[PDB]
Amino acid sequence: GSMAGWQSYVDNLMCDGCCQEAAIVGYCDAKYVWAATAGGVFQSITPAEIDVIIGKDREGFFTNGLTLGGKKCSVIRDSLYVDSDCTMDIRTKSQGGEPTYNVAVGRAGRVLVFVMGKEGVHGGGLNKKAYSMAKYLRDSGF
Repeated sequence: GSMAGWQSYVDNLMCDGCCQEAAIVGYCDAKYVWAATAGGVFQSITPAEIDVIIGKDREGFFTNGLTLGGKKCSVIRDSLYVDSDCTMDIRTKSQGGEPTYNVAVGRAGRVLVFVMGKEGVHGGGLNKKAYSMAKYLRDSGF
């Protein structure tokens, strides 16, 4: 695996149709953004934010929301540590009154996949995409 490689990979999502941004984000010994699509909020994800995503407390975020690149979000459901699934579904908060966007997270062995839907893109299909990407990346050693 290569970093120009990782940029190409995440850039695929901007040809997909589903999505307005994507990122690959390490969560173990390289806990930072590996690659993110240009001009989004995911490029700004921090270690503190990653810690919340992967954290042991998997209920507090239902009351308090969480941020991603400092953007406020709500957690819709969490199966990140359910071995057959390894996803979470998130929604950005607005505004007042701007559009909201759905976010799917998939967890591989050492990286996280984040994708953000375009306007009106439902969470289900995003979830499947993140699930599939996670699996593919696991298969590749990540």
